Amino acid sequence: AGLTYSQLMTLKDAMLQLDPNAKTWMDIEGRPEDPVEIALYQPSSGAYIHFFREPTDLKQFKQDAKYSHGIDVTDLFATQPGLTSAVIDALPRNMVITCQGSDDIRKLLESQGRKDIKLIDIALSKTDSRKYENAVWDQYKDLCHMHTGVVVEKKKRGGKEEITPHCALMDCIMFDAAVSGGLNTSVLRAVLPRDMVFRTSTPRVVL
Ligand SMILES: [Mg+2]
Ligand SMILES: [Zn+2]
Repeated sequence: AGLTYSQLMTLKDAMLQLDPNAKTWMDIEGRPEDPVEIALYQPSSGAYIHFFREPTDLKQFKQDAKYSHGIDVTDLFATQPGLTSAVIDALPRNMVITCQGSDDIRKLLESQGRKDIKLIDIALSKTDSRKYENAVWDQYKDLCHMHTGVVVEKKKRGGKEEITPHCALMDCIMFDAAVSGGLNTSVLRAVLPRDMVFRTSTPRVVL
């Protein structure tokens, strides 16, 4: 039980908001065979696709949560099943996608039968990739609250050290800002409706 026919048609029309000739970044959290967060981003217009997926392998998810995304698995229980395959299905033919480390992105697209999509492998160094990390999280903190856990990294002299969690959306933004040499001035806008990315949406708080 994935997307209904009405959801698929809404997704198809929403994909027209993407400029197939403009630069499109993409990044994922989790392994390509079991992703939990997916983001596509067109900095020219600010349009972005952002959604989540419940993991199949809970054991590997715990490790990815500790060393990468810090997502609580219980926050993914209300995600829309089949949305990953549906979004990749609706991507324009022969689309060019930019990403930092295209290997895992390629495996994901190929598993969905999308070998027509051309990938541009950006190879930013570790220090260059995070040069705008603090600024992007500060400006776009409201766009993703899914990274609640403490993410750690091993240091060569013993013990762990907390790092900023990795977000597939903040990655697209901060990597594009590093390559562009400055943060984009466009106002970001979600392509996917909110009732499509989550099956149950919490209503706005009445104060
Ligand atoms: Mg990546
Ligand atoms: Zn995120």
